[PDB]
Amino acid sequence: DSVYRTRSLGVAAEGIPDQYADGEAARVWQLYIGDTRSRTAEYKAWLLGLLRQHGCHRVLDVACGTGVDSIMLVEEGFSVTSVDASDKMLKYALKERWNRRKEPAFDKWVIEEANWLTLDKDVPAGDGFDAVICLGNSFAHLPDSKGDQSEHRLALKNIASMVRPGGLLVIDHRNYDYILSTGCAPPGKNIYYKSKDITTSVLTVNNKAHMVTLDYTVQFSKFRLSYYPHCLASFTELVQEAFGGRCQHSVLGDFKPYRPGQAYVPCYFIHVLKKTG
Amino acid sequence: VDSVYRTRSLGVAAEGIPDQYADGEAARVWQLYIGDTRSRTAEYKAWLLGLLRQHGCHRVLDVACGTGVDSIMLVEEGFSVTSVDASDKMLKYALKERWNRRKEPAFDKWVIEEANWLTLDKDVPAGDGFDAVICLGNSFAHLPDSKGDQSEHRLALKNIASMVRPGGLLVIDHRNYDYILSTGCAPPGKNIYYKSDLTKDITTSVLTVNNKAHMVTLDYTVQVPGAFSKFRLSYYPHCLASFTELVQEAFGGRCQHSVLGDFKPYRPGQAYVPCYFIHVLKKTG
Amino acid sequence: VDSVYRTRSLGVAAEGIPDQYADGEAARVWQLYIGDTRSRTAEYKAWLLGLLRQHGCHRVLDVACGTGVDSIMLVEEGFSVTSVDASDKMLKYALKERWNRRKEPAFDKWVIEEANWLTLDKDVPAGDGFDAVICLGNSFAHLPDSKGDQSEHRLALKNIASMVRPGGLLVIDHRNYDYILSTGCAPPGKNIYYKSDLTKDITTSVLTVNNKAHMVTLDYTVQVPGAPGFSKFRLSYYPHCLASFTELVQEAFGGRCQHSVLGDFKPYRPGQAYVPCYFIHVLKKTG
Amino acid sequence: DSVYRTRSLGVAAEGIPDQYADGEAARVWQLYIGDTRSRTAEYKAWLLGLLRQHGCHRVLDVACGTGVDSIMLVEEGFSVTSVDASDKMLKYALKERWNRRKEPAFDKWVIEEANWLTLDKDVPAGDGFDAVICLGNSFAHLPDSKGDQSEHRLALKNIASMVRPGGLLVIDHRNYDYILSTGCAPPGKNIYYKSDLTKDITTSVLTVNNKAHMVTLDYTVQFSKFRLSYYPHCLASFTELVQEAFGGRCQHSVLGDFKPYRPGQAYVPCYFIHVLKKTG
Ligand SMILES: [Ca+2]
Ligand SMILES: [Ca+2]
Repeated sequence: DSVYRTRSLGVAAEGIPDQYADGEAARVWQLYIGDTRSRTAEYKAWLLGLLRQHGCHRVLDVACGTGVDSIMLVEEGFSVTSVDASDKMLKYALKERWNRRKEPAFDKWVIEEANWLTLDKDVPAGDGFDAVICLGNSFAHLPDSKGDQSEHRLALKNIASMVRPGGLLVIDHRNYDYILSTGCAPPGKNIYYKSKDITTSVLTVNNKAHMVTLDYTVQFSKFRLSYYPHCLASFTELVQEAFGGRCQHSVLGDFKPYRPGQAYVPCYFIHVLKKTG
Repeated sequence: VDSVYRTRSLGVAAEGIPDQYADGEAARVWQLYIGDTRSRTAEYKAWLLGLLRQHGCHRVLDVACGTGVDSIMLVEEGFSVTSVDASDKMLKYALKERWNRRKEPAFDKWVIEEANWLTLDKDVPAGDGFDAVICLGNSFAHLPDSKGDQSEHRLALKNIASMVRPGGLLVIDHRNYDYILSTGCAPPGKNIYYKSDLTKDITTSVLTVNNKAHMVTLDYTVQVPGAFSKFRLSYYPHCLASFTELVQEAFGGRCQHSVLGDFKPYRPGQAYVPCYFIHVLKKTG
Repeated sequence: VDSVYRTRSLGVAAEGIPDQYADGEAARVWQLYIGDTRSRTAEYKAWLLGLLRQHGCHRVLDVACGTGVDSIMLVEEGFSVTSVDASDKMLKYALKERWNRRKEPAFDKWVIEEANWLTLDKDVPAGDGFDAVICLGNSFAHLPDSKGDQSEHRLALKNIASMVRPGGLLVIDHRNYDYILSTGCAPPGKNIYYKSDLTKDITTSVLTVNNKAHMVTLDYTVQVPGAPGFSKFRLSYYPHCLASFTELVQEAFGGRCQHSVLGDFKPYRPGQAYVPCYFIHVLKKTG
Repeated sequence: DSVYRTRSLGVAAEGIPDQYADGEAARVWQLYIGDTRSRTAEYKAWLLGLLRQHGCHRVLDVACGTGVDSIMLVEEGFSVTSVDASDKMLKYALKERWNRRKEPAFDKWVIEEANWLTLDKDVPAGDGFDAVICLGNSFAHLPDSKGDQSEHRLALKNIASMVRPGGLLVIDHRNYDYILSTGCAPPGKNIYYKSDLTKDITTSVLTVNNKAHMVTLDYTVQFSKFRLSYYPHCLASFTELVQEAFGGRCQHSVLGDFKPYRPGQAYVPCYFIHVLKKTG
């Protein structure tokens, strides 16, 4: 009295699209990742300068995605190594690299699949990179299965070990302290890109935030993604213990330095930590 | 009111986390499977190169590219190759291979794109036509007959045949489903397409609706290297007579048709029961 | 981290709201179906009453009670009836009927309870035994063979047979699956068990595994009364072949029985021209 | 590339258990509804007394369930008509009536299936009842599909139309204002029935755009677990919701665990029982 499937989950076959690849939600989501490849001048400006003032040439993007950020760094003469756990995501970055393969810069761009929970064996780095970047509020995608945030610790741990001694780590996340408080996603302010009907859902388990779900809509169909609502306080100690303390933490609020008490409400918090030992 | 809640929509990815069901046990054994199939027998290679040279083909379209095995061989032998597949999961391996051999001139000229038989006419720039179109590995049988009138089969064949230039060649095969349907079991492991250095056990399920064979589901039980698991795939059981009619009709009859049984010419009623039927069609013009 | 979230667990109910999938389109068509089946043909009734009287049966156990149609007939004809089924959804209609006719002395004495063939021994108080045990309407074929060795079938039949007192009777039937398996189609609408005043169109699916028939799925397309609308529901069965079943039911008695088989209420002779839609096995327990 | 099912959802077959009726969750859930069929003395005391002081004899239980509440009223001489949308729930009520069928009182007990959203056509009352009861926080089981609480309005409206002019309507709900604030629903903090089963309850609150939308409860017992969801009604909104069901022609009144509720009061009730007396 069960249900028989035509083909095992995760199995592909020549000649037919992979499972759910042509679904309604997938289509809308396609437009989303596609109509966001266009970053903001301010962001690009902040990022380029930030890495300069630290003497960084070898960059590791651990949340590669479609490689929009990584592509910029390649064009700017950086030595880029892009990684992600999502092959569906990587497909776009790899397609871009092949198209611009004639440009010596792109031919040297390294794109590989890796998972934060096994980033150590998946990516042989040895010494470390001058900078490890994880932007776009991607870390929050990693949920908490066991409920003790053990996976969060392992993820940040491995992401940190990738930063060479005296190296820089730029990891961000949305402002969930404010989302949990208002139960809504901040205004449609154009900060990270110039790209909607977003329903926000907060799930609390025993009064402790556990997950934030977003239902993106466009006109007749929609798609959703869930996030672990990291709060500035806990995240600040979370990323620091990833190093053990040997670092110089700093927090930005939409690119400008964040000042506890400050009147302005940031949309995102960018943590810049400079590894020491 | 019962209802299924989702953390993320089906088919949606997010940076930093493995896709939908990429790490399930089934998917893992299957990956070992495609890993042990990346090799062709010498007999197969010689037959395919022989057929192509025999007709003087140069521009070849591989519509069931898959991981690229056949396409790579053709690239190495100096043909002009365009490989296409509807599965991104499998195309991934072909693209990876092309990138690693990016420096070899012939590989820098290897065209690989996503395309669906059902919308081939638009997914790929045709008009010109290819000297030869190949669809091997019993790939066509992966397409189900959802509507029940085989309309999708006809639309796929038609589009595939419209990629063949006048006087061009079409090579397409399928397992011998007449034998499977009559004995209810896939023939015992032999497969002369590739050398399987990994033992297998196939459980065969045949679904017949109103007495018409509709689907054949295969449960492949692979012997995991030092550690037994399995994965499942389904096929439309195309029979010789019906397929013969189907592929000719996709040319409007404007073609020369012949069929091989495991690389050798096939004669109706012959004692030797082939595991694969290969239809070779020479388009009139 | 993909995972399905639920509002309520499967199989759980809550007052004030309809159960799981009680109002779906399939469940609604299916309900119309059982409603148009609540009637037997005169020929079926005469045959069943005739058989029971012919062996002087008084205490009857209907192990596939369903909505209770056959049971109700027996209650009315004066038999001592105990009706049992494993499906609460179907037992609901039999219980409703008994309650409405509760004033009639015979119905107040009609026993209806929940019981599973697999645990029949404990679900119902036996020991004594019943004069006749009936399992009709091709109900037995609903039990699948999950394990693949028919152990469930053997367990169910043995439990069903143990309800038959020595010298007692067991009547159990099944559709003609030999025909279905060889033609791949259920026979064209006739069904001599009941009068179907509702048009149907049956699509037949046969699943064979390693060449052994394993399941037959029937999609019933019912013509919804005014909507000339068409909807359908699906149900599966274990394709029991005559020879196999014959062996199976006798072994449920350890061979201690007299066996005969009818083809649509008439004696069946292997090789006869008439191909029956149903096979009814009638066994007289030795003791 | 989809999934073929053996049988259609909601379709039963003689000889085999209905779908999911034998699952792990269904079992644990069975114990839950069974080890609660034993109400509290304070509750009974309260209920019986309440209906007496109003001159009620014909009672309609619109959230019948396993019939525990109705059974009590039948034993007390009330003319009872029990109704519920859940056939799996009614099964227990019906089985109890049949076993006590020999007692005249139970022979007159009417148990039928009806849905709040169609209570008008499902149940022909015409005149009405002296009292309509919906306790055990059952109304909260009705979710809000369209998101505008229209179903809630229709449900309460039909339930109210069942109360005869000058009649009584006793409807309740847990204290969600407090559960939303603490994010937890005290496991065992009942008042209607003293639970004798060990339970570990995990509370999940789901907020959609900062507006409470649903509370989910994961009941665990010893290794197995099941869950149910509720629409978290707040005293304020519910209070206007039940009143607009009549239109305002009634005398609202609120209790907190049987004792009258006084806004400001220090005691935090577990349940709020709204006793409205229809006028026009
Ligand atoms: Ca056949
Ligand atoms: Ca039936």
